[PDB]
Amino acid sequence: YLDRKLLTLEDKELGTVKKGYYQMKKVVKTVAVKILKNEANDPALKDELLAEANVMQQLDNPYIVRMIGICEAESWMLVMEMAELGPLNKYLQQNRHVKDKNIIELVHQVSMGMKYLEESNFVHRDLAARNVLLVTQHYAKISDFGLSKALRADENYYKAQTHGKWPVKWYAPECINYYKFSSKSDVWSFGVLMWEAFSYGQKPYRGMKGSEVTAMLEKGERMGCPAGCPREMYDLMNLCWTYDVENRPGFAAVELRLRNYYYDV
Ligand SMILES: CCN(c1nc(NC2=CCC3=CNN(CCCO)C3=C2)ncc1F)c1cccc2[nH]ncc12
Repeated sequence: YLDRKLLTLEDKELGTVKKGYYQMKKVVKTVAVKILKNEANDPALKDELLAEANVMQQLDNPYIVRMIGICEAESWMLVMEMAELGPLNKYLQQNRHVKDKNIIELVHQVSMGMKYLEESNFVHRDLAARNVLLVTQHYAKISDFGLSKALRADENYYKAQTHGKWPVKWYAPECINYYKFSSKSDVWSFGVLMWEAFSYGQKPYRGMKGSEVTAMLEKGERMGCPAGCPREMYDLMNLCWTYDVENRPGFAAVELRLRNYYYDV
C-alpha cells in the first residue's frame, strides 16, 4: 500500500485516469493512476481493480505495464508506471507515417509480452490496440488486466458462466459461442490488434453489430487487407483468425513470425 503524501496528481486528467509523480526511495517515478470514488462507489468496479492489482503483482515482463501499487486515500487509486505516449490506436490515428518495420517491432513486443503471459498461464481477455501503451515510439507494453484470469492448474481455459459485457469484436468464436477463454483466444484478439495497428488505429468491423460479426466469422469471412499492409502481416492476421482453436497458433508460434532476424524453430 502506497503513501498518499508521496503522490502528486496532476489536475488535468488523461472514474478518471490522472498523471502523477510518486516519490520512490531516491528518484521520483512518473505514474498513471486509475481513480475510483469513495462515496458514490461501485463495489463491482472496486472488485475489478483489486482483481487487476492481484494479477499485476504476479507479472514481471518488459512488455507488460508495471504496477507501483494501491493508494487508499480521498479516493481509491491503482498506480502504474506511466507509458507516456499512451494508447497505440490513438497514437497511430495521430501519426500516419510510422513505418511498417516500426509497426512490426511494436506488435512483436506485444507478442513477446503475450508469449510470457501464455507461459504464465494467464489469459488477458481484452487484447486490443487501445490496451497497448507506448513507452516510446519503439517500445510497447500491454495494459488493462481488468478481465484477466489465472488459469486453473488442470485446464487451458477459463470458462465464463455466460456472456457478460464484452469486447466481442476482439473475441474468438469459442469465446462467443462457448464462453471459453484460452491463450489461443488471446491469439485471435492479437490478430484483430494487428489489423488495428496496420489500419492506423481504425476500429475493426466498422458499422457492424456483434451478432453480424459472429455470422460473418462463422461463414469463414474475414476483414480485408488494410491499405498498404505488408502481405506477410496480413497472412499472419489470417492465421491468428483460425476458427478451430486446436489448429490456431499459440503465442510461441506467433512471436517467431514477428521477428526481423534469422532464427530456428
Ligand atoms: C490506460 C490507463 N493506464 C495507464 N496509462 C498510461 N499512459 C497513458 C498516457 C497517455 C494517455 C492518454 N490517454 N490515455 C488513456 C486514458 C484511459 O482511458 C493515456 C494513458 N500508462 C500506464 C498505465 F497503466 C492505467 C493506469 C492504472 C491502471 C490501469 N489499468 N489498465 C490501464 C491502467
